[PDB]
Amino acid sequence: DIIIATKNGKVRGMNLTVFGGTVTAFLGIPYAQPPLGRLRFKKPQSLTKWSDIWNATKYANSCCQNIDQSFPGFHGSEMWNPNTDLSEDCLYLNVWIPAPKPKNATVLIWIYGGGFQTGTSSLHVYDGKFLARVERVIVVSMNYRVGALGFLALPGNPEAPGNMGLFDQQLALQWVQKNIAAFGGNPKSVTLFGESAGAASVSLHLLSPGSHSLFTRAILQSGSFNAPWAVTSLYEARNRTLNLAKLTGCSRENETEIIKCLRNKDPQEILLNEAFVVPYGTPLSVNFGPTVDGDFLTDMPDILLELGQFKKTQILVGVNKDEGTAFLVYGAPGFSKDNNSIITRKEFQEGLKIFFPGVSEFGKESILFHYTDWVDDQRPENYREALGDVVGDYNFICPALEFTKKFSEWGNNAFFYYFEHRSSKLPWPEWMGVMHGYEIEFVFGLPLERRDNYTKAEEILSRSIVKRWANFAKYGNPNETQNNSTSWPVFKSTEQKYLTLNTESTRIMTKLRAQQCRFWTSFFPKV
Amino acid sequence: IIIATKNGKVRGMNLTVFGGTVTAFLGIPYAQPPLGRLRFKKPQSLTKWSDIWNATKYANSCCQNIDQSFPGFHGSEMWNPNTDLSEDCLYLNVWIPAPKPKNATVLIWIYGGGFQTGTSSLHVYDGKFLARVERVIVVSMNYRVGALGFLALPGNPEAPGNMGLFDQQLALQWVQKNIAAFGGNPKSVTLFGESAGAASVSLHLLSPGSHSLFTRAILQSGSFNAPWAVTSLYEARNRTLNLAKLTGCSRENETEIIKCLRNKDPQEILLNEAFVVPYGTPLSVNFGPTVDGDFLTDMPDILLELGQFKKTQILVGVNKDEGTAFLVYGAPGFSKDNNSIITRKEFQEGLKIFFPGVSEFGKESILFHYTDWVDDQRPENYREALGDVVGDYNFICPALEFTKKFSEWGNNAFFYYFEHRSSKLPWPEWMGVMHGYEIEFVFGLPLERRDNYTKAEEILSRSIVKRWANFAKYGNPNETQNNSTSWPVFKSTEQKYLTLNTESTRIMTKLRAQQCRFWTSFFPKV
Ligand SMILES: *[C@@H]1O[C@H](CO[C@@H]2O[C@@H](C)[C@@H](O)[C@@H](O)[C@@H]2O)[C@@H](O[C@@H]2O[C@H](CO)[C@@H](O)[C@H](O)[C@H]2NC(C)=O)[C@H](O)[C@H]1NC(C)=O
Ligand SMILES: *[C@@H]1O[C@H](CO[C@H]2O[C@@H](C)[C@@H](O)[C@@H](O)[C@@H]2O)[C@@H](O[C@@H]2O[C@H](CO)[C@@H](O)[C@H](O)[C@H]2NC(C)=O)[C@H](O)[C@H]1NC(C)=O
Ligand SMILES: *[C@@H]1O[C@H](CO[C@H]2O[C@@H](C)[C@@H](O)[C@@H](O)[C@@H]2O)[C@@H](O[C@@H]2O[C@H](CO)[C@@H](O)[C@H](O)[C@H]2NC(C)=O)[C@H](O)[C@H]1NC(C)=O
Ligand SMILES: *[C@@H]1O[C@H](CO[C@H]2O[C@@H](C)[C@@H](O)[C@@H](O)[C@@H]2O)[C@@H](O[C@@H]2O[C@H](CO)[C@@H](O)[C@H](O)[C@H]2NC(C)=O)[C@H](O)[C@H]1NC(C)=O
Ligand SMILES: *[C@@H]1O[C@H](CO[C@H]2O[C@@H](C)[C@@H](O)[C@@H](O)[C@@H]2O)[C@@H](O[C@@H]2O[C@H](CO)[C@@H](O)[C@H](O)[C@H]2NC(C)=O)[C@H](O)[C@H]1NC(C)=O
Ligand SMILES: *[C@@H]1O[C@H](CO)[C@@H](O[C@@H]2O[C@H](CO)[C@@H](O)[C@H](O)[C@H]2NC(C)=O)[C@H](O)[C@H]1NC(C)=O
Ligand SMILES: *[C@@H]1O[C@H](CO)[C@@H](O[C@H]2O[C@H](CO)[C@@H](O)[C@H](O)[C@H]2NC(C)=O)[C@H](O)[C@H]1NC(C)=O
Ligand SMILES: *[C@H]1O[C@H](CO)[C@@H](O[C@@H]2O[C@H](CO)[C@@H](O)[C@H](O)[C@H]2NC(C)=O)[C@H](O)[C@H]1NC(C)=O
Ligand SMILES: *[C@@H]1O[C@H](CO[C@@H]2O[C@@H](C)[C@@H](O)[C@@H](O)[C@@H]2O)[C@@H](O)[C@H](O)[C@H]1NC(C)=O
Ligand SMILES: *[C@@H]1O[C@H](CO)[C@@H](O)[C@H](O)[C@H]1NC(C)=O
Ligand SMILES: *[C@@H]1O[C@H](CO)[C@@H](O)[C@H](O)[C@H]1NC(C)=O
Ligand SMILES: *[C@@H]1O[C@H](CO)[C@@H](O)[C@H](O)[C@H]1NC(C)=O
Ligand SMILES: *[C@@H]1O[C@H](CO)[C@@H](O)[C@H](O)[C@H]1NC(C)=O
Ligand SMILES: *[C@H]1O[C@H](CO)[C@@H](O)[C@H](O)[C@H]1NC(C)=O
Ligand SMILES: *[C@H]1O[C@H](CO)[C@@H](O)[C@H](O)[C@H]1NC(C)=O
Ligand SMILES: [Cl-]
Ligand SMILES: [Cl-]
Ligand SMILES: [Cl-]
Ligand SMILES: [Cl-]
Ligand SMILES: [Cl-]
Repeated sequence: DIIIATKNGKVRGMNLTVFGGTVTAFLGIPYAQPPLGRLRFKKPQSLTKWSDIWNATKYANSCCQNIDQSFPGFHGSEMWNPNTDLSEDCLYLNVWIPAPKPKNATVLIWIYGGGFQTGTSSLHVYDGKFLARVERVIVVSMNYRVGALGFLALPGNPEAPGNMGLFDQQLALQWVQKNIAAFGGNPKSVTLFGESAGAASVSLHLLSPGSHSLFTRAILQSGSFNAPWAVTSLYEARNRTLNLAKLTGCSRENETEIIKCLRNKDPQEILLNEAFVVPYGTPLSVNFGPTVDGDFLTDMPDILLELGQFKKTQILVGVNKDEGTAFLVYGAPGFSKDNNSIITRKEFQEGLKIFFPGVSEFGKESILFHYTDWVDDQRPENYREALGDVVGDYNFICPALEFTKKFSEWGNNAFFYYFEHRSSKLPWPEWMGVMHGYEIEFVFGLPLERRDNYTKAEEILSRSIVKRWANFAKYGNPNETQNNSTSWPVFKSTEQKYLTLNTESTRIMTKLRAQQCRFWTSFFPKV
Repeated sequence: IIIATKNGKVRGMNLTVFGGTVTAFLGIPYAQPPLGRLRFKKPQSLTKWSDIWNATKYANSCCQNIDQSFPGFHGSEMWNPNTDLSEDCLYLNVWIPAPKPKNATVLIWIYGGGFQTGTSSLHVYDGKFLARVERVIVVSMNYRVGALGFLALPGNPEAPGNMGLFDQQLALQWVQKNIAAFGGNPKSVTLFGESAGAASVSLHLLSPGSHSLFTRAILQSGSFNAPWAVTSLYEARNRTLNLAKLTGCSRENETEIIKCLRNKDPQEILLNEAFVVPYGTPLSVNFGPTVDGDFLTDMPDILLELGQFKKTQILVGVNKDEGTAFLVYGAPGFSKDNNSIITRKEFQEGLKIFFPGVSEFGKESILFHYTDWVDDQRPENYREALGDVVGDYNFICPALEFTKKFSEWGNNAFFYYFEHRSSKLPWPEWMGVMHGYEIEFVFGLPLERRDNYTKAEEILSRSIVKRWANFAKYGNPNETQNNSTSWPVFKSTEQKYLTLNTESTRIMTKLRAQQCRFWTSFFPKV
């Protein structure tokens, strides 16, 4: 029998067959009291011992969230939708241990993304069994409250203070500290990693002192807190909370009466009103997300970073080549996943209105000008690809580069990557390229399964990315081998060297899209 | 020796140039003196004189303000007039090879000076070397500048505008009716000029009255589509009424304003021209060409797009550092006597001086486009960016635009880019290859070996002198020497041009295209 004794009771696990070996899996371990009833909108309360044996034998419920039904039956959009039942009772975590049991393994802890409104740790592409089997690490993931139930903010009021989902994550990190040694893990070798809003979450754990003692190193894939979508200002969050009360019939005089009212609404009557709390919303609007709660985050994050008040440790950071294209099919005129999406100069200007609703006409013109210095003005696809780059540069690439730059200047080793490979099984059209979220299966080893119709070069790439990630976790260095391997050099603010990742040639390059990012760092804020 | 003009007889003189002889006629009158009741009117054709005119000395230069910013400094005073000033100034010069030629091509020079200054008798416009070395006839003329040449009340023949342009046209007319008596071919005539003279040349390409008076055109550092080249009818009227206010000539109708301005001492007109525009820059053109309904029937850019101009070959070019000259006449931190290192805040202050009507957003976009440094460390970055802003906007990018549009009508265009800094240049090294300092090479001054030029400068000057004369004679700026690079036509697709310098003359494409894309496709939207 597969049984491990946690400090909240015993828990029973499960054996998995992975590449002629065994991976012991505990799926759905609870880490907090279910945020039901009077605990709705509050920080996670710690758990009390249970008598029996908890059966960590299946994935648990995913936290309440709206679903993406833009393309029913499409694997491209539905692979991100939750694959378990939805419930407010969702604060569970999973653990993958290599077999035979290790004596002191390094732990990788995964924070999924989803714009702080969607996501779940039980998706097929976050399966930690391959990492555990191939690299001998313990892999941990946790479900955390998303949407208004996770990030509703009446700042200073304990009944709904903001950043609950971030505290959800942090309490899972407290569990790993208190419990992972019992499974074979080293609490002193813990690496957080995550993608998109999960990468923004990872970078926020670097700033928050409460998290500092709970992990060793960080990996940020396609996200960081200085992204334009990551953090809501103190009082914009409160004003979206009030608009939600009004939208549900919960506008009261004192705040505790608003929260008391919101607690009697059904989850689905809250979810159906979240989209409306912001007046003109981009396809990248974070309705309810992190805020300066004065508890998890004591100041706006850009200030803490500039003043050097953050955890001093090594970071691995990177972005994909076409981060932006995924968002053009969700509201830009002339874009479909089913045609080649060739657009015109005015269809471009209307695309910019969708993504920059508050920017002036002079500002929207300067953007268009910076992205229209064609190398071949005969190329029809010019405007289709220019708009994807604008969305990609402004929202993901340039902030991640600027975060790495600023972080590197305080004396800790940073590494930057450019993921350039398109999946051979990607369900989306060609014109979208190396999309947001499509390095994850390569990081989690899914191409190592040959039963899965992957190309041999993709297995070699995935095997290489898996080794580099797990080595960065163990040693603070993302090396593959000492010989027959490109040395991945440190990102330094002068040279700004990064490593590209693809099947043809992994190269050391410099100053990724500097001419583009110079626009967003040095001209766009002045507009 | 004496030659018979259709209006009288003129006596010349013999010049010994490089062992040979050049026959010069300096100071032939081509129009009645625009005095008293002819002030502000178009030039009137001249009456015959019975005796002999002695065209043996440079004539009076037209009334104009003098640059006295740097007293005793050759770099500025070499552009000041070197004959006495007077409204009696409509004379011209003629240089002829010796022995007398047969049917020689004529090069007619039109000087610049912002339509405010200039004379044909400057040392750097000496046509004796051009005649000796290439056996061409060289003609230059004086034309009225300032308000005395370009005061405009549109529709009124007492002050119609463009009077200085008609001065030039009447000199071109003189050449058609007299250059044969001298040995020249009236049907082989090439206009060339620099700056305001180049812009003037390009305006003769548009005006129908001038079409039959020349064959080809050379445009050095200037063209009519430059921001400084043409005053709109509105600002021309606002500047004419301001001048009357400043001289006590504010009247109720136009005819009386002109009667009053005709009785003002020339210095009282000259010394008020500076105050007619409130927000001026070092490139301000107080009184210049306008849409007069006569010399220009429409706005020049409209004429250009529509193809209503003289179709012929053109030779067009610019220098590398066109903008520097103007940075020492207003921009803060700049001086001819130090290295003029400036800061980002001082760069923002220079922009305000050259773009006084532009929003802070627009001035920000200029700044941003010119600060993508190749080397972030070099302290000369902002000094080089400002002179590049002034040069690109005012000279380089208009001249490229002109050549593209002109050539698209089936005309052979040739574009050059002058990169040589004169070893004798009196201005500091940071100003580089300044506006106006290719003229010595076009006119053959470095061919005088007793002059402190370098050997390479003599070689370079001979190449340009040859290419220029060949373009006039044949329509192709080829050089006869075997080792010379072949000069291709400028066309809209490939946009090929020829660099000029001592080292090696290359052939390049799309000159400064990245900078000029700002000035054509984004700046008119701020
Ligand atoms: C705070 O937010 C309010 C939002 O009021 C709105 O009402 C909600 C119920 C929801 O329907 C939102 O989409 C609405 O925008 C801002 O209010 C603005 O001014 C009036 C006031 O009600 C509103 O009708 C306008 O639509 C809002 N303006 C815009 C441009 O949408 C308010 O400005 C925000 N800030 C502050 C300080 O209160
Ligand atoms: C050593 O192994 C290489 C594989 O490794 C490459 O891996 C990249 C991540 C990067 O670090 C790079 O510097 C490094 O060279 C083998 O080379 C490959 O060889 C096969 C043929 O067997 C080719 O089909 C592959 O395209 C090629 N991959 C390349 C060049 O990236 C090779 O087995 C071995 N080479 C030597 C010299 O020992
Ligand atoms: C332009 O105006 C001049 C003069 O303007 C005169 O207008 C009058 C109303 C009056 O206020 C007077 O003080 C002012 O000077 C005209 O010349 C004038 O012609 C009239 C004959 O009709 C004479 O009686 C005036 O003495 C004479 N004035 C002068 C100064 O000579 C002129 O005719 C007029 N022309 C046009 C086209 O408007
Ligand atoms: C058209 O001309 C008017 C008249 O302006 C004055 O400017 C002085 C320097 C001087 O030449 C004087 O003789 C002349 O009267 C211009 O008007 C001025 O505009 C500025 C704003 O830029 C105001 O501050 C002034 O008060 C105003 N003056 C007057 C008398 O109204 C006007 O700007 C000009 N327009 C154009 C497009 O050139
Ligand atoms: C070519 O240069 C010589 C002298 O070379 C330079 O020497 C410098 C110290 C300075 O004097 C500078 O002016 C000069 O250019 C010129 O010869 C001298 O010119 C001055 C007047 O400018 C006469 O007074 C001298 O007698 C004369 N000869 C000397 C000093 O030996 C010469 O004029 C010049 N040529 C041209 C065309 O500029
Ligand atoms: C990757 O690089 C690290 C160095 O950053 C290597 O680390 C050492 O690893 C061994 C275990 O094999 C330890 O016993 C040492 O104490 C480590 N030293 C340091 C300074 O980190 C690691 O072995 C390398 N891995 C590969 C596959 O080359
Ligand atoms: C697991 O590895 C850690 C080291 O990461 C071991 O801890 C020791 O070394 C730490 C730093 O290198 C220090 O904290 C201590 O020296 C020590 N840790 C203690 C005393 O808690 C840890 O013992 C290992 N556990 C095993 C091998 O079972
Ligand atoms: C799960 O699989 C593991 C390994 O495949 C089983 O446990 C091991 O079984 C092997 C062979 O029977 C023994 O040599 C090891 O000593 C066992 N390890 C431990 C820790 O017991 C285990 O029986 C399987 N679980 C089941 C069948 O429930
Ligand atoms: C967990 O499941 C228990 C029964 O499952 C089984 O019995 C044990 C002894 C093992 O043999 C296991 O493989 C079987 O599947 C329940 O009795 C128990 O109540 C469950 N736990 C909870 C918390 O409900
Ligand atoms: C130069 O001088 C005389 C002067 O009459 C002129 O006619 C002739 O061209 C020249 N003399 C020669 C060439 O002997
Ligand atoms: C014409 O020029 C000659 C040349 O010296 C001179 O002798 C003669 O007096 C001049 N005639 C005039 C000025 O009438
Ligand atoms: C030269 O002059 C003659 C004189 O009649 C004229 O016919 C001819 O057209 C002119 N041009 C050339 C190129 O000969
Ligand atoms: C250059 O000289 C000018 C005028 O004397 C002065 O205003 C400027 O500050 C000086 N700059 C430098 C760098 O010497
Ligand atoms: C494809 O998407 C929609 C049609 O469903 C349309 O708006 C768009 O123009 C199409 N693209 C084409 C025809 O290129
Ligand atoms: C250039 O001059 C004319 C014009 O084409 C021509 O007769 C001559 O052969 C050309 N010479 C060279 C070297 O191109
Ligand atoms: Cl996602
Ligand atoms: Cl395509
Ligand atoms: Cl000049
Ligand atoms: Cl003007
Ligand atoms: Cl007078």
